[PDB]
Amino acid sequence: SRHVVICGWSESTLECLRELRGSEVFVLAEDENVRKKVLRSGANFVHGDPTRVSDLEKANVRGARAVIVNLESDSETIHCILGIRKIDESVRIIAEAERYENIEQLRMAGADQVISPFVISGRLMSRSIDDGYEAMFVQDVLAEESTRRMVEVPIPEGSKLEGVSVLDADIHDVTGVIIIGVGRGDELIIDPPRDYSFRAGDIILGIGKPEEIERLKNYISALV
Amino acid sequence: DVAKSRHVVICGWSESTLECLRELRGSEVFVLAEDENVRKKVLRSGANFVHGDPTRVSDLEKANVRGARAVIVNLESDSETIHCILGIRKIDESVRIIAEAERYENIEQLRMAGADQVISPFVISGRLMSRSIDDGYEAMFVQDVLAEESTRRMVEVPIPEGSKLEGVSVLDADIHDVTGVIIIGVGRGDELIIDPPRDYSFRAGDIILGIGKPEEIERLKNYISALVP
Ligand SMILES: [Ca+2]
Ligand SMILES: [Ca+2]
Repeated sequence: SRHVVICGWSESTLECLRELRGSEVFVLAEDENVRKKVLRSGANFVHGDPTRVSDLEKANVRGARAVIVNLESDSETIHCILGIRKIDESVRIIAEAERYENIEQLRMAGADQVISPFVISGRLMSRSIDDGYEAMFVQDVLAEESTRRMVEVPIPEGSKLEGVSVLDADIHDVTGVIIIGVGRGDELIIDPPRDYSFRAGDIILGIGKPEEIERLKNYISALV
Repeated sequence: DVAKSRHVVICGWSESTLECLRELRGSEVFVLAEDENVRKKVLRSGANFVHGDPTRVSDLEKANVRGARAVIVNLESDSETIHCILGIRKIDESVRIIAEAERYENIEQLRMAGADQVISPFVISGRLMSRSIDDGYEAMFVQDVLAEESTRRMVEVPIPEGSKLEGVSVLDADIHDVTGVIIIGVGRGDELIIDPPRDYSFRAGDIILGIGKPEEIERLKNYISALVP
């Protein structure tokens, strides 16, 4: 699709870039020492201040499919988001929050989604006091090398599942895929109730093996 | 009949620490750091503050690392985290150590020093971000299933000795239809099986990793309780 712009550089962006290999990514940062790592990761480097409108334009934010924002502090991240919104009101903005208390301000500035790595981290650590299964779960289903992965499968128009409940769909027994959620618009229902009825456009959030995932895609396709 | 839980030690201060402490309200926690500016933050969360160097064995001794329920390590760099872990292992070879890694390449070195579990917030973050380009459902899930205020939570439920499920396969156990809890994994020792096969057979000591409503969770606990009390 369209290129992705990343504003700022942290240790998050390095791991982000690694997963986005094969997509057109522009990294806008003012730290020149980072240029070589950016190129090594397969991305393009654009030197400038992401809180400056003219530099966001240089990165072609107005033609991006999304902008990911993670500057050194939350106030700078907010400043950058405000600059993006002056240029492009509709472009999807994903931002990293440093502090929990600032999340609402990141949204208010214009972020469509906020990710708080240190909230996630602190919560996983406190939950790892006796055993690490919850932390193992989160880190395994996000890793590519895992046999069992977390995927999103959209329910197409004319799907065999349209109008069918979670209970009657019997997705785990039929396909081997665990439904952990169904999402639509900006809403996510985790562990949907048996009487939730699938709609075309619903996104199924599932966990399964690659062959289980294919069985799921076939099961929910339109009749032939 | 409930033996008091042992204290937890936290070494260092990062932005993870504030949220960690918030979740450990109601348990005995000691925080060892050499930054005095954090003392008020520690007391405000209900924990105790110990001023000292976490890479210094005597200060680790002072922070009651010995006999702790767990030690959580999050220093400013991976080399310093490693230095701290080595100090802990000279004091207590068996205590459970959880460490925060700054850079991915250092994870195995942290494990080698003595960490039983490594958590990498920038790896998690980078991956969630990369998955959020079009929509945010995976990031919403991870952050939602970890929050206390959610109607649907991720929990760990142990299979008790003499359980009805002992010897019972996942298929025959029919846990989701019986209790309403999604089984996302089963754990034991340092190992986790995500989404166990139909013919996996439950054992006493197994930990069920599940997602459900509080009442569904209670139904799981009754279903798997011992036949004989
Ligand atoms: Ca399966
Ligand atoms: Ca349920």
